[PDB]
Amino acid sequence: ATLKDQLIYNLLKEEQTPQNKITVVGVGAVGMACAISILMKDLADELALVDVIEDKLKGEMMDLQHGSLFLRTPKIVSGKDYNVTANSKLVIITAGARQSRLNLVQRNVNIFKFIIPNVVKYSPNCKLLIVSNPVDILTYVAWKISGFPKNRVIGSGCNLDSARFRYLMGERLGVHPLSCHGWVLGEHGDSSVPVWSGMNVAGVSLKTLHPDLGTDKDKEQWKEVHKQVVESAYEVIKLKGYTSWAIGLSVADLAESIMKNLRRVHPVSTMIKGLYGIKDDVFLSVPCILGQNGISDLVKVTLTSEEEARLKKSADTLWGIQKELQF
Amino acid sequence: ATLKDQLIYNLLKEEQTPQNKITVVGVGAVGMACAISILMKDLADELALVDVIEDKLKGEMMDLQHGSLFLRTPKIVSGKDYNVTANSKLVIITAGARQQSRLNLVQRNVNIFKFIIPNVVKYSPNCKLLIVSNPVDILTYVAWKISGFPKNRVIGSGCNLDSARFRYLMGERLGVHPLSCHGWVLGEHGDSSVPVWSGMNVAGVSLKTLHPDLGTDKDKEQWKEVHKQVVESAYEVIKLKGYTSWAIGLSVADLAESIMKNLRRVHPVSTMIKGLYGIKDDVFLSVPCILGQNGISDLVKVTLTSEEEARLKKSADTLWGIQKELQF
Amino acid sequence: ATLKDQLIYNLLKEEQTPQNKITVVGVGAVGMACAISILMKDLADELALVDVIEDKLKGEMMDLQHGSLFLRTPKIVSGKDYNVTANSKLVIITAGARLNLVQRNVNIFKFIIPNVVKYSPNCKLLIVSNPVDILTYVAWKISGFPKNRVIGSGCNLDSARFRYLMGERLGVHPLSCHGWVLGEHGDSSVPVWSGMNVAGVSLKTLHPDLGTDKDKEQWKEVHKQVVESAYEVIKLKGYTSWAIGLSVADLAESIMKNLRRVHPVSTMIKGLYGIKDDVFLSVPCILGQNGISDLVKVTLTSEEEARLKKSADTLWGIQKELQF
Amino acid sequence: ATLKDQLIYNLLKEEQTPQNKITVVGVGAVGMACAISILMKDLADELALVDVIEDKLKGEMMDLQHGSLFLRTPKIVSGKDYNVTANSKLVIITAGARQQEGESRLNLVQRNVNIFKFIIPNVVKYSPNCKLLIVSNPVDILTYVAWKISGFPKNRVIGSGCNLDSARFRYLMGERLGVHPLSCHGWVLGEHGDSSVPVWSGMNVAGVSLKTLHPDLGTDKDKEQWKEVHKQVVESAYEVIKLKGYTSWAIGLSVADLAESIMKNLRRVHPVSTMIKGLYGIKDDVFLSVPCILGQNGISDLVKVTLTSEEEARLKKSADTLWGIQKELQF
Ligand SMILES: NC(=O)C1=CN([C@@H]2O[C@H](COP(=O)(O)OP(=O)(O)OC[C@H]3O[C@@H](n4cnc5c(N)ncnc54)[C@H](O)[C@@H]3O)[C@@H](O)[C@H]2O)C=CC1
Ligand SMILES: NC(=O)C1=CN([C@@H]2O[C@H](COP(=O)(O)OP(=O)(O)OC[C@H]3O[C@@H](n4cnc5c(N)ncnc54)[C@H](O)[C@@H]3O)[C@@H](O)[C@H]2O)C=CC1
Ligand SMILES: NC(=O)C1=CN([C@@H]2O[C@H](COP(=O)(O)OP(=O)(O)OC[C@H]3O[C@@H](n4cnc5c(N)ncnc54)[C@H](O)[C@@H]3O)[C@@H](O)[C@H]2O)C=CC1
Ligand SMILES: NC(=O)C1=CN([C@@H]2O[C@H](COP(=O)(O)OP(=O)(O)OC[C@H]3O[C@@H](n4cnc5c(N)ncnc54)[C@H](O)[C@@H]3O)[C@@H](O)[C@H]2O)C=CC1
Ligand SMILES: O=C1O[C@]2(CCc3ccccc32)CC(O)=C1Sc1ccccc1Cl
Repeated sequence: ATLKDQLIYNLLKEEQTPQNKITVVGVGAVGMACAISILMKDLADELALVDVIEDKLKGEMMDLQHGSLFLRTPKIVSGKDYNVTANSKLVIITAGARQSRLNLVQRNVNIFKFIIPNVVKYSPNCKLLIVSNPVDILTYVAWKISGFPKNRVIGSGCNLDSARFRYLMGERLGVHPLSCHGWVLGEHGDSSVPVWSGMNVAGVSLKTLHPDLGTDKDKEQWKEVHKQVVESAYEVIKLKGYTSWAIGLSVADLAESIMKNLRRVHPVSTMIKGLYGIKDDVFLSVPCILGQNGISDLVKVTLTSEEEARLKKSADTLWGIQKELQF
Repeated sequence: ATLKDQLIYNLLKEEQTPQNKITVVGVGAVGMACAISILMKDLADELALVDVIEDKLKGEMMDLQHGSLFLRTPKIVSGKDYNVTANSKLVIITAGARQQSRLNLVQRNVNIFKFIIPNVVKYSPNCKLLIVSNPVDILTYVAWKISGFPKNRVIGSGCNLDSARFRYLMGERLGVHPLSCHGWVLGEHGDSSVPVWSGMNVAGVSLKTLHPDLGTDKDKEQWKEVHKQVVESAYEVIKLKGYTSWAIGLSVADLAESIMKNLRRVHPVSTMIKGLYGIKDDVFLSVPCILGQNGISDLVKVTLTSEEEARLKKSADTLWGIQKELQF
Repeated sequence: ATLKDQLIYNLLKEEQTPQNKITVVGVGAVGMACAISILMKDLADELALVDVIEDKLKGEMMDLQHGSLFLRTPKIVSGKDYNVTANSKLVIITAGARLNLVQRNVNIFKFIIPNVVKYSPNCKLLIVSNPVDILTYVAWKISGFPKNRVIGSGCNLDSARFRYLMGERLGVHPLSCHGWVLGEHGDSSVPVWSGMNVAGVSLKTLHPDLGTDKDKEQWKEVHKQVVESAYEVIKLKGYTSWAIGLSVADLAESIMKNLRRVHPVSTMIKGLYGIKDDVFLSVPCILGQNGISDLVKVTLTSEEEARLKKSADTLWGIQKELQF
Repeated sequence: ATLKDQLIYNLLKEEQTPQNKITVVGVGAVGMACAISILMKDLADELALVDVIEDKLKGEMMDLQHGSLFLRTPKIVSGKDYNVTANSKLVIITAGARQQEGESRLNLVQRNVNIFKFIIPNVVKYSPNCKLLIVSNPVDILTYVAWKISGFPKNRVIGSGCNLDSARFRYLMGERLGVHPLSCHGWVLGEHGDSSVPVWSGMNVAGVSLKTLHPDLGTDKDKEQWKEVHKQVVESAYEVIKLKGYTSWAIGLSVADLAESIMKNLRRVHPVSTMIKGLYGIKDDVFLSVPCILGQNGISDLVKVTLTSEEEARLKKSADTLWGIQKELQF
């Protein structure tokens, strides 16, 4: 017999559906950062990568595979064909077209019209995590095309924005970001909302201590912290050409909550119809409880009139683009 | 009174000297893969990054800082000046020209090291140096020569990755996790490495004993191709994606783990091998080394076949021929 | 509207089942060591504890629950009733007393195993209770499970102790010290000298007296120290707990994560080494999501084979008289 | 030539002083749960255990050591002699006196002082720059005692205080709200035990204040009786004691979380016991739990929580009581 048969006696060839599988779609900088972070946090028992550039895809797969001795994810697969993604619990979408606003979103619609039905065909029960920008519109697109219930379509939304905010808050106060609490909500990008009323260390509200916090009268101009959050991508892109590591870590944190059913609260993009006077089918970031069935619950943050008006404006602008899209 | 001062009462401002600081020199694809892997393994209380391309260096630093909420490394710094590297326990050198002859690669990397190593030694006189830049066996010798450090504190990444690839391919053939598939690739990193067939085993069961033709031309199952693929796999990845990063980053982070936590695990890394295998020259090659907080404290003396010994000797001869002409 | 409703808008409520549930049966020193080790390795989304002492059981559950902020296991439950164990992927049996011992632990298993099978029909069973090789056989017979899903902790800890002791002698971390103790867990275990190595260098080839009474360094006494270790620890602190907990958690990891790592655990060895009886002994097994999918056929000396066969004859002698 | 020397060539015979060493004093149920948790979190390159019962001590060491293959802490040592503790970064004290029934509270504390008169000077002799983490009860008073005996600056003397109390509170809150305790924020401060103070104003999920949504929160007229959450926090230990005989696992995990912040210099905020003179009208040398920034120098900073009048009066009454006991102690 073979050396394998001389060395190993088989009790059963009988294999099983992979039980904790993750797919990442897109193997650019963002997708590969998501992949390595997922691998180093031992979240999946099988990882699949899909992209349309076949050589790059195979090379990235192989490079990860060659690290297998130092990982605990025993199977890594890839291919242009979505059959490699079958029975994924979670599918992370990072592919898309990069930038006209309506035309750009329509180009990503046409891309998602190929990707999403493929994903659904092979993992009809998966959760979808949309990272591709503009994430709030593209989470809607994914939801529309998939037919999935709202709970199973999640946008990375303001998760990273909020992490950057807490990083920056930590530097100002000299405290680890883990102990600096603060939420950036709404539309990911220039119109996101820093919720001053919820910023705290050890349950001590900064706004109560410093009533002018986040206003034009603030002697310390904490508004600049939010400006830095919305500028951060630009600044990093100007310096290294793209952003990758921070988004990969933040996405892995979201995957952890879903795959381990933790029901931690994260600021991610979900369908907000019914809240803040919004009546259109639009997705925006609010704090959501994340777990095994995706977004089961959301936190009803108390917002001021101005903060609600900002979320409503974003919603109006997003709906205006969305009604003009062709599915 | 500022918000910070209303919120927080300071007890003292004293000291602040990093206890488990790691520096990565060179923030190319390799250096950054090393950095992310080290960060996600919680090996350091401070990570410093150094490079000559200041915009890229700053951008990478910022990108890592922006993920601090998800990490347990509270301080990440960078700069072109080596003062950012002060008091490092471990300095990882992943700086150099990225290749694509091998002699011209030596030429330029020796010049870069002539600048880098004195600066590293100035600010971290007590560090361990881990050399990844290629050709790693030569550049490990070079870093040793320049630094003046004792042998134990100058470590080349050597065949650690070659071995990890071998174990992955073995595990694929056998349907066993690479952790349970043992085998060692030693000697000169890359094209001339040597697989030690006699040590290949699962659960202490020697494959060579079961299958006497293993590694020879008579082998009907062509296990020699597994080592051949360790070489061919690498060039294949370069053809497909243009470089390799993740596997080398993970391998380097494993070495950093053994050193930082003083584990005294055995790794095939590149060390000063004068006194073994008839080798009488100051050559660095990979053998199994015990790694801990003093770097390479001991090495294992592997019994090699005549053929295996002759391949290590030929490498040592070649390397010394190159090294003996170097001008410091 | 309650405070909860004021704070949280529900999208949907239907209850889900755990994806990675582990049950630990018996909350003595061993059970709880396994449970804390399993919790700190983030292997489970639900942990179930079962025992017959209701006060102690509730107390241990609560004590773990109070640490939840520091863990990644969102639900910990306990109960005398096996309904709390339903849908388990892995069930670890540590219940029983620390001829006489076997019979007492068999009667316990006549109650435990059917209840386990009833609520988690597709689980892997990991038997830790002693004598582990016999009670693994008992679990298999009673359960009706195929043999890949009935696993004894076996010599996994014996081999871990051996590698610790080898590592102390050589000044090398046990991770890089390789050596296997096989066969019957306890007094009659077999140290496989031919497989002992560092970096693939055979100690036996380097030191031909290795394992014999002629050995001036008395490496044979390293195996004796393994056999006597539990006795020495039990003498000092009254029981052993931590090492077994950590070794059980390592097995759990390989199973839950489908790693296909090789571990020396107790499996049906009929058909190997001339053994004809339905006896379980430790050999290196590939462990994954179907339990033991494969085993490594270690090449043993004629002496080593005779030892395994003698253990098999002795175990069957006990097993044949057992009343199910 | 020994087998070892035939197999291994030695470049240098070692040995560095330990670099990330932790000592646990007391190998009872609490000390050992601290030890296992510290080991499974890879916080130390060397762990020392010290206690006076030599047999039990040796047995616990050997049992841990037999799990070495599964750990990443290469040196585990123990001894009755404190020379095994030399050069520890962090020394965790869990040793103490068991209460006798009917005993005055002063009397119990004094018996613990008598134990600390042996332990603390031994700790200081062999690790004079360490951080001391006091776990032994009553923790707030015994942290004061360790401070006085050691002569250490206050930043290096830390009581485990209300770290566990707050974690229980967040566990209970999370069960009520259907949210992981990591995302349920709330602080129990002051004196560990029956007189702790639940700071209702800081209780929140995602920055949304429960007190602002539900003004009755924590009061007697609250129809959801949220004050019972804090009642369960204060009675948790008693109920676990009654049920299983003692508590261990929760305190082990909480101490390991404190050790992580100190050893990795994280500057995370924890409610631990610190010398609080000069706050809340407290004018005595007493230790109470407030949110503290923990790192490699121990407590570098504290958070100044805005308290209500009744909250402030509760801390002051604790300080007065603690002080009244402390000024009677014989050092
Ligand atoms: N919402 C958020 O928080 C953030 C989102 N992103 C998103 O992640 C995306 C990825 O950016 P990078 O990785 O830097 O780009 P990149 O240029 O490094 O790589 C993107 C990859 O996507 C692939 N791709 C394009 N269309 C595809 C299709 N139909 N199917 C499969 N693969 C396809 C390309 O072949 C390319 O390799 C960005 O376009 C952005 O939209 C990035 C950062 C933050
Ligand atoms: N031995 C091994 O297993 C492996 C070795 N390598 C080696 O690592 C090195 C880097 O590879 P890549 O990251 O792809 O190269 P890269 O071109 O992607 O980046 C290398 C970095 O070195 C920097 N650098 C140049 N001179 C410097 C100086 N004086 N100080 C500090 N930084 C300086 C460059 O600015 C650049 O950012 C190469 O020598 C490569 O052969 C790479 C993979 C595996
Ligand atoms: N195979 C191995 O490597 C090792 C095995 N062990 C074995 O583990 C077993 C338990 O050891 P310890 O935890 O120290 O004993 P212990 O007495 O501390 O705990 C045993 C528990 O089993 C419970 N129990 C009894 N009947 C039960 C039933 N019908 N259902 C559920 N629970 C029941 C008891 O109430 C008790 O809580 C013993 O057989 C011991 O020999 C111990 C160490 C290593
Ligand atoms: N602050 C907190 O949250 C908690 C504190 N604790 C405290 O931890 C301590 C230990 O509790 P357990 O481990 O359950 O009690 P235990 O009695 O089981 O263990 C305490 C150990 O202290 C030792 N000891 C006594 N005098 C000593 C000396 N001079 N040197 C060294 N060791 C000495 C004993 O030999 C014993 O092994 C108690 O004092 C208790 O008050 C316990 C639970 C929670
Ligand atoms: O896999 C690798 O990537 C290498 C090959 C050349 C190159 C260029 C950019 C980044 C990385 C790499 C460096 C290396 O040494 C290795 S390892 C190797 C190389 C050649 C033959 C065998 C091996 Cl194991």
